[PDB]
Amino acid sequence: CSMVLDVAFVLEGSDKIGEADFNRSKEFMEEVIQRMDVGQDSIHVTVLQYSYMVTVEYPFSEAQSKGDILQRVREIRYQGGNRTNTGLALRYLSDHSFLVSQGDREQAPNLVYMVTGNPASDEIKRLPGDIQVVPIGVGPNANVQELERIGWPNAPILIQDFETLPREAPDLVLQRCSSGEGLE
Ligand SMILES: [Ca+2]
Repeated sequence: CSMVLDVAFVLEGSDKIGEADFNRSKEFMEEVIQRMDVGQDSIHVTVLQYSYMVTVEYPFSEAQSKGDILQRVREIRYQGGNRTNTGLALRYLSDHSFLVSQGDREQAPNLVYMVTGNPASDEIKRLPGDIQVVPIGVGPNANVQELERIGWPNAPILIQDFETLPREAPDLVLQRCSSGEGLE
């Protein structure tokens, strides 16, 4: 995927995810960022981790070089929160992450890859259409219909488990990134 795109990665870092699976989410995300043409004139990356609260791990406003992002990604500490505050994470995207004041490029399309393995603990609202969310529902505990609603028009990328996530999802994520749509 090589394009002007403001990509958000939203990783659930809840206790229900656990550090191991979150590290797999990180590794998936790293792989995606690695595959993506991340650069100042191309793909911009914001990284959010959420559980109880949302951490902007990397805002769009910070240096948009693959190296800087990937290194901050490696530095992302699993928060292990007791909630899956997906709605809050989504609100961060709409009301923070994708604000021009936070480094969002107004003319760049907005794409969110939200890795979640659990139902939202909180109220979820489908984001304004200008923020495209591709929910990555990982594991059997993903609330798929919730993800479908959050995701619309994007079909959730359903991954059987977090072990498979870094293996299978990057391809799907980058396909989605490049084409603007999910497969079939
Ligand atoms: Ca944008």
